[PDB]
Amino acid sequence: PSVFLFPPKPKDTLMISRTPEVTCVVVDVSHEDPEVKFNWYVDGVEVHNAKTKPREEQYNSTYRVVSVLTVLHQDWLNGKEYKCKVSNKALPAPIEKTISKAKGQPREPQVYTLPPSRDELTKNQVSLTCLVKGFYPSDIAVEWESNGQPENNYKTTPPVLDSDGSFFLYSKLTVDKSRWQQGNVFSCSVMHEALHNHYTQKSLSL
Amino acid sequence: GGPSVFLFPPKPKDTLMISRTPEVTCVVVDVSHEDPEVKFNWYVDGVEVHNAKTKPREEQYNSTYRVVSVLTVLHQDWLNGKEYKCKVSNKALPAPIEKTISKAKGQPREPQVYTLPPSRDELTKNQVSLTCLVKGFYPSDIAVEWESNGQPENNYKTTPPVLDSDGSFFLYSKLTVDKSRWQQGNVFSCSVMHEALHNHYTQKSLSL
Ligand SMILES: *[C@@H]1O[C@H](CO[C@H]2O[C@@H](C)[C@@H](O)[C@@H](O)[C@@H]2O)[C@@H](O[C@@H]2O[C@H](CO)[C@@H](O[C@@H]3O[C@H](CO[C@H]4O[C@H](CO)[C@@H](O)[C@H](O)[C@@H]4O[C@@H]4O[C@H](CO)[C@@H](O[C@@H]5O[C@H](CO)[C@H](O)[C@H](O)[C@H]5O)[C@H](O)[C@H]4NC(C)=O)[C@@H](O)[C@H](O[C@H]4O[C@H](CO)[C@@H](O)[C@H](O)[C@@H]4O[C@@H]4O[C@H](CO)[C@@H](O[C@@H]5O[C@H](CO)[C@H](O)[C@H](O)[C@H]5O)[C@H](O)[C@H]4NC(C)=O)[C@@H]3O)[C@H](O)[C@H]2NC(C)=O)[C@H](O)[C@H]1NC(C)=O
Ligand SMILES: *[C@@H]1O[C@H](CO)[C@@H](O[C@@H]2O[C@H](CO)[C@@H](O[C@@H]3O[C@H](CO[C@H]4O[C@H](CO)[C@@H](O)[C@H](O)[C@@H]4O[C@@H]4O[C@H](CO)[C@@H](O[C@@H]5O[C@H](CO)[C@H](O)[C@H](O)[C@H]5O)[C@H](O)[C@H]4NC(C)=O)[C@@H](O)[C@H](O[C@H]4O[C@H](CO)[C@@H](O)[C@H](O)[C@@H]4O[C@@H]4O[C@H](CO)[C@@H](O)[C@H](O)[C@H]4NC(C)=O)[C@@H]3O)[C@H](O)[C@H]2NC(C)=O)[C@H](O)[C@H]1NC(C)=O
Repeated sequence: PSVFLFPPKPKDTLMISRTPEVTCVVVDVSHEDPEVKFNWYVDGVEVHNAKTKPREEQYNSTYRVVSVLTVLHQDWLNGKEYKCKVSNKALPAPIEKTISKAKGQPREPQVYTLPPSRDELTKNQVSLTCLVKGFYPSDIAVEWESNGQPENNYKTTPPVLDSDGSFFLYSKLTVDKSRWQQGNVFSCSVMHEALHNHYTQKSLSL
Repeated sequence: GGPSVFLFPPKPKDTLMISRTPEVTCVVVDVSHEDPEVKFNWYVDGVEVHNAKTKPREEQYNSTYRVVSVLTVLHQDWLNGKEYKCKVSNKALPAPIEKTISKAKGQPREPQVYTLPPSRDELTKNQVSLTCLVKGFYPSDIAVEWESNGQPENNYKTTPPVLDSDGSFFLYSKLTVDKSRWQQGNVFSCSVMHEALHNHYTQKSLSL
């Protein structure tokens, strides 16, 4: 029996609208000892409002059981630690896992917008670049828009650890060269805890 | 039941420069204090091959000692896709654990290299970001470097490759230079090394 503990998604902790959760998943649970005991703690004080799902049988004849603790937004951003303790009778002792926001002082991302190389204009598609740098921690959401509407043809790199201990990434939006030269305003949205209202945008045109 | 293999490929740059030495490596971990002995056989497209060297034992903190074997490989062998087979043989092991590895399969494709200067908005900073976009390349093994007046720049960080919707890959490299260095108008270049380039190498320069 092994335990995996998963944090909330970056966006869910940054908007009060949404519901951030920590997810504790136990896999390889026996038929012969199928009962699973979860305890949850916050900064080590036990907490009692987690909602655990009925054990679900897998095709390799093991159970998987999931317990979900709803996390208040400001506890997570205030750095609190979430411990899932898993008990089952096949185990020498309870397994414990702990997750929290990465420790360190938050740092505000700089968002900078970057049109295609001159040399790229010969192509039928063009690459709109959004650099986001100098952020901490690395939890961040990045989206592209034009005229209030999502652009869906973009890819974003993972966060990369910079030499100052902060993080950067690039997001690349690919558009038709027509749309670019029409034209035309493109918007890179960025949400992060160290930004006011946890949101900024930066737009891009010819 | 006891220990386990991990089996890593050559560095991309070593496969593409005929003067570097590309190596296939095999880190064993969690090794025996009972029947501690280890062996290795190594196959290249079925055919066993003896020109490989086992690095003597390394130590460890938490017990159990590593046992690597590092086989050198032909440039051309690797780039043609031959398989590299790390056949282990530990006694306290129900059977001889195996791992195999080769370059990713598929038509190589040439990277397109673009160079993007700092945003206006960053120009009010004591540091500035020179951006090298590399896109459209396949396989994802690639080396990216930066230089000025034929000297290497240290202060860059490069993104891992990301799968694009093409089924090709892209990455960005960020070079950080003092704003004075960019305003006086020096020349900086992003070097890119990849299979599908001519001579395995192109450069793209960036200035104002
Ligand atoms: C039997 O069966 C079962 C199953 O089955 C299945 O499948 C297949 C196989 C078939 O069978 C079918 O039929 C079915 O389906 C099994 O089970 C299994 O197990 C395993 C083990 O073996 C596991 O694995 C794991 O995984 C993970 C991940 O996971 C995830 O993903 C995946 C893949 O992709 C998926 O699938 C899953 O599901 C998951 O998912 C997730 O989930 C969650 C929950 O839900 C989510 O979240 C959530 O969400 C929601 C919404 O929706 C919301 O949002 C909330 O809020 C949240 O919370 C998410 O999202 C998801 N995702 C997705 C979908 O995508 C991984 O991770 C792991 O890994 C790890 O570990 C390992 C060991 O094992 C190692 O080696 C590796 O390496 C890793 O490591 C790591 O690394 C990292 C990086 O960095 C790190 O990080 C870290 O963190 C920490 C904290 O703690 C620290 O601090 C540091 O610093 C940092 O950095 C980490 O940590 C490390 N380490 C560790 C230890 O962790 C693993 O792999 C799986 O998963 C399972 N599955 C399932 C399904 O569950 C069994 O196995 C069988 N049997 C036998 C006999 O075996
Ligand atoms: C007691 O002591 C130890 C404490 O540290 C500890 O020993 C550890 O064992 C762990 C296994 O439980 C092991 O974890 C693995 O990590 C693998 C990554 O390996 C690199 O990264 C580490 C740092 O991140 C390094 O420490 C490793 O040494 C290794 O670094 C690479 O090493 C080679 C050396 O040859 C090097 O290549 C060569 O370099 C030279 C010159 O330097 C030349 O370039 C040569 O030409 C070149 O060949 C690399 O450059 C170097 N990289 C560096 C430094 O960054 C990782 O492979 C494992 O992950 C896979 O398996 C796990 C489960 O086993 C999967 O869950 C996981 O997703 C990965 O597997 C995926 O799926 C398939 C297999 O499952 C497979 O098909 C895929 O490959 C893969 N697919 C994916 C990911 O999509 C694993 O995490 C840990 O590193 C060990 N530590 C050390 C120091 O070796 C021990 O655990 C302790 N005892 C305990 C806990 O009881």
